[PDB]
Amino acid sequence: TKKDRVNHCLTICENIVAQSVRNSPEFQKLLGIAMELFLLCSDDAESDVRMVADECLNKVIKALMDSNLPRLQLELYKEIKKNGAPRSLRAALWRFAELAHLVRPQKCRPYLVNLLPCLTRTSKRPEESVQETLAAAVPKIMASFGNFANDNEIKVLLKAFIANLKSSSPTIRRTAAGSAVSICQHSRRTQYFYSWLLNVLLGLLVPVEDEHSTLLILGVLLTLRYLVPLLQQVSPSAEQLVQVYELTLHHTQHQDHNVVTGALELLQQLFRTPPPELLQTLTAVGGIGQL
Repeated sequence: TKKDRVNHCLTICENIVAQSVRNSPEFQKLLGIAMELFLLCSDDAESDVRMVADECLNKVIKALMDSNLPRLQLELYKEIKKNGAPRSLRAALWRFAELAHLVRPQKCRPYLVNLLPCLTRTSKRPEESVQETLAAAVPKIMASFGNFANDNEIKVLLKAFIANLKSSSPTIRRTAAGSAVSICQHSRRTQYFYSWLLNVLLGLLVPVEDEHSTLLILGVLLTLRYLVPLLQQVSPSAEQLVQVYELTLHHTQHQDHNVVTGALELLQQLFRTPPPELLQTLTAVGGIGQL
């Protein structure tokens, strides 16, 4: 049935694209069935089945990217809504992000509301392949839906991703850092959330003397490194920035070389693109003694 499954999907692959009418009521139902079959066929034991299902997954999308994009977005999201197999979810997730920017502004608010639980729920998935897909899907989705989000809604997503900063897996620990920074970058109040994220990240480590998990230290230090370039112009203050610089200097003396190299990377990111308030402090003869 291996050849049957490939041929059957390939049969519906060419059938749906080579069809004169693209708005008949039967076409909408048939497109949904054809869509979900490809996602289902995207997670099969035979590898060649998978490179055929996904190849026709976007071949149908490219052909119908103009006539029936709203229907394709609904079908792609319906797969993400049902948290399923890692290969099928990440197959729908990485395509929904690509077509996210083609949604008209009148439909960007309902999608964001429905997609907020999906982004939080998918962050809990421990697979290192799902996290990699979500690491790329969040910047694309936020860049198209971020401005339609309430101030508390951004806080919900940030708190969900911050909880993954202490994970053992670097892929989970790096996806959380990238997504958290990118969520703030594409929000309405970019400067407000930059300061809001900065104190939250600092509050996770600013009790310097007390013990902190090495996993948490690596997660926060990476998040600051992703946030430093975007701080180059309420808003983050020179007191917050100098606190980050002091946090970096302390952690270069850690025992774990991963922490040492993690903080050292942040230190060079600070010096490559220094925020103007911190740069004035670091260059003044009395720089931090005044503060």
